[PDB]
Amino acid sequence: GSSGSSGEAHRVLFGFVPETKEELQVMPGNIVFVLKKGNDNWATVMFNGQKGLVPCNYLEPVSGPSSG
Repeated sequence: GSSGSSGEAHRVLFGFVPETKEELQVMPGNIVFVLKKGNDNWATVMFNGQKGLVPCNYLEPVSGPSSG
């Protein structure tokens, strides 16, 4: 258990390959906490205390049991 862990968990889906200094290089099927969502096809996430941009189109919402 480490610091952070704040945001909406989303499961990355195969498709785009975010390989750059800005975009956080994540793995397929990993959990990432989404901080915000812009209108430029680039959403901000967090992983191991690292921020990076990623495609929102290639992501899925991983909510929990507590809803509604």
